[PDB]
Amino acid sequence: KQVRWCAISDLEQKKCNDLVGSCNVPDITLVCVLRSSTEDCMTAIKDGQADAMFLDSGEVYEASKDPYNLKPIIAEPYSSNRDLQKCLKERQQALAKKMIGHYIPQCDEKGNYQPQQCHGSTGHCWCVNAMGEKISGTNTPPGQTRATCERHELPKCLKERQVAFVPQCDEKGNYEPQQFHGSTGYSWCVNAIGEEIAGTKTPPGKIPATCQKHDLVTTCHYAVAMVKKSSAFQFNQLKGKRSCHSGVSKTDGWKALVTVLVEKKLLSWDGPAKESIQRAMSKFFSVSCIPGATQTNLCKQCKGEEGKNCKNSHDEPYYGNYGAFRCLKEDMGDVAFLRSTALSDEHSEVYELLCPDNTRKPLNKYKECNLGTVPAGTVVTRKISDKTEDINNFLMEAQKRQCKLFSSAHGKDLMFDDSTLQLALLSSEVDAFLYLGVKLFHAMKALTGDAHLPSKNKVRWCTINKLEKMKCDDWSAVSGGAIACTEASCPKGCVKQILKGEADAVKLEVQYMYEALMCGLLPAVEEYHNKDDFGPCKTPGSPATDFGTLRAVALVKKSNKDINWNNIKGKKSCHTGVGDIAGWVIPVSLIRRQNDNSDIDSFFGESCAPGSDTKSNLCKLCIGDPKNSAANTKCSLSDKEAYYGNQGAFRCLVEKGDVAFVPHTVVFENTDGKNPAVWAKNLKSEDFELLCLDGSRAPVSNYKSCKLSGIPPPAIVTREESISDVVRIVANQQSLYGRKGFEKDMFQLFSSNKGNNLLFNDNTQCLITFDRQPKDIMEDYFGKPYYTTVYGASRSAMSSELISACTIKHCSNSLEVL
Ligand SMILES: *NC1=N[C@@]23[C@@H](N1)[C@H](COC(N)=O)N=C(N*)N2CCC3(O)O
Repeated sequence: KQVRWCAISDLEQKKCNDLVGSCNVPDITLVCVLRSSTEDCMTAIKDGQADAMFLDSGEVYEASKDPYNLKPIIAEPYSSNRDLQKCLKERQQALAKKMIGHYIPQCDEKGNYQPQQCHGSTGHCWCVNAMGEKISGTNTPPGQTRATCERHELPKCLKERQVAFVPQCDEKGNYEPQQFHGSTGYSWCVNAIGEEIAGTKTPPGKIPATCQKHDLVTTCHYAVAMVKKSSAFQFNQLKGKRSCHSGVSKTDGWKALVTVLVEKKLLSWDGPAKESIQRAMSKFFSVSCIPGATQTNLCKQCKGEEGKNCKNSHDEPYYGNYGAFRCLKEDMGDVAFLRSTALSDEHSEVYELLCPDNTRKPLNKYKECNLGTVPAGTVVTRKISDKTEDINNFLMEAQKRQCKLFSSAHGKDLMFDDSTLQLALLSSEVDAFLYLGVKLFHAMKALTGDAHLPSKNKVRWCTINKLEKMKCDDWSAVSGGAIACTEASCPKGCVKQILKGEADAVKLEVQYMYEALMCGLLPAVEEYHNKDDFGPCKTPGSPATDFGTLRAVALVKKSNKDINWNNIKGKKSCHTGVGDIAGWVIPVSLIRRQNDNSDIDSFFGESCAPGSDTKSNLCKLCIGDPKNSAANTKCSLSDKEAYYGNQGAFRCLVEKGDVAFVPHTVVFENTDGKNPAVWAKNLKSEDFELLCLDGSRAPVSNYKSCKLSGIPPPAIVTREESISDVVRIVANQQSLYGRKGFEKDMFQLFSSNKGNNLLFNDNTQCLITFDRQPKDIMEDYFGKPYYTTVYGASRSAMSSELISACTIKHCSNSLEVL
């Protein structure tokens, strides 16, 4: 009902009051809280006296910590080569606007951009590629011969596959980061355009270099050092010069410059623990204007009145990008560190750029003469996010109603960056780490001074609940300094902690591994579940005959002799639950591949898959709890469904089903005397069979050959630099606390009085070191069958915020490079 925005200056106050008067969003009232600086506004948000503000991407990390504890919620989205159904989304967004006479993207029946796009109110038409980018020079005015638009849509990777080394592409057609040559066994990494990355080509039999995912994005901004043409100094002569900065906490005015200085060995500075960066910079420059600095010389050149001088606020006339440009223009500084947005063609006569390679270049070369790319700012609020919904509603309705959000006659870059075109809601999962990305996050953590000093002799294990925390505390108090404990809410949180340098290793089931291997983490060890052979456990050199891995199979009755694998469309199938590997993922994947129609909701008959839609076919014949007529629990992902779990999926084939997708164990687990005292009382394993992939059948004990696929074992993973350490400690900690450990009377790794299946599955026999084989790391963990079956041997089969945080954003002018 109310949204309080925090303004840092009188000009932001004036613009905010203008928006209060003019912008009329229903059921939401805008209120303007005035503070004197950026930090004061962050504190006001932390105190609850304000609700939202806009921060430079450099301030997000320090915003996420004490004494602020803020999270980004609303950011400007960037166009990339990963956008799917872009035309439909842009057309919907344009139609949602409350205006008349604006470009509404015209799509075709399939949702693709029409080659010719027109603006009805103006009559101007132009040609456009598959991503909606105007072909240069094709804009035709009304009454003029339109440019004949071709269909520029063929991806460059698929164009290289034709006319043919045959590179691999994904389903959309983009370049796979890992490239494997078939004629010559070579593995290498490629850019977002297939351009080979230097230093990644590996001969065969050698382990391949881990390739990172790349996303080609457009309209990037950069941190640049503007300098007047009348001056003559270069970059390594910055010491003693007078400087203007946009802000002490902005990336375009401080952080990027500090990084470049320390990398070029230009800044005399020990470390963030030995000396603050402001001291080194105050000793580096003579007199400067750096709004927010706590050194007198770094504020001598600022032009703010008493009380307003050197504040992170437009009250200081030299604050911001345009403030730094004004400080340079009025000869109060020799160089101005700002963003590429402040550049203009009206300045290409007096000013020029200052490149870190000790050369000078015109402004138009900012893409090849800068201190680094600067991500867009973000609207942040409290980490508790009590007002995110209201702030988002207000901002979205203000954007739909064409309110003057990103412009003002009072000044530039007030409230938001004037270069901002559109604000979008970020996933509630996104914090500072996910927003900035792993590499930028670690850079900020190192610059602030929070960089964790690694210990090669202590492993920080991550727990996902309180019972695992108690077992880890036991293990740590008994380990003798070799084991420490960190807490997270879920395994993906543990992966994020490991990527943030806050944890060291974690056990992940297979359903979490694709993300982990995507973010660079490698399997340190694999769980060994072979209950019959302790060979590899007693002596690590012993070869693993079988890891005790579960084999997904399709169990059928010996009575039904028509159920074949080529005859699984229809019938009545059985699933252990939605999400489970053997009872859902493997069959759904095999079916979606072999049947190109690929609609499971209509593929089976009255299938029972707990977790689907209660009205769909995948929820019939699921008798939900026999003796509880006071509630309806059919198709529940819990024990309240008598069809959930392996036992329920087997009871499905017993009672009303024709085929049940289960691990191979259930057949022996609910049969042959070793079976419950109810429905499976006189059932025999000889009355059942398995469905093989070639369309035949076989006895149950043939699960190693007549299987749908194999399930990889749970993997304890860590960062690469830590593998040699982690394994080591693990090995030692097994010899003391394994199943045959020397001190097994003091602690067991695979058991606990605090619970069951904590840290590791209690059925785990031991932990076997991962044998890094010279192939694709996902091909080496999942294995070719599982990799191609679930993820199609593709680095693009899944998308999430964490994968986006581990993706390198390759800047480019446009996607026309195809
Ligand atoms: N390097 C390696 N990869 C394997 C095996 N060794 C190891 C043994 O697993 C077995 N035999 O089941 N463990 C795993 N998880 N993998 C992944 C694929 C593989 O069998 O090659």
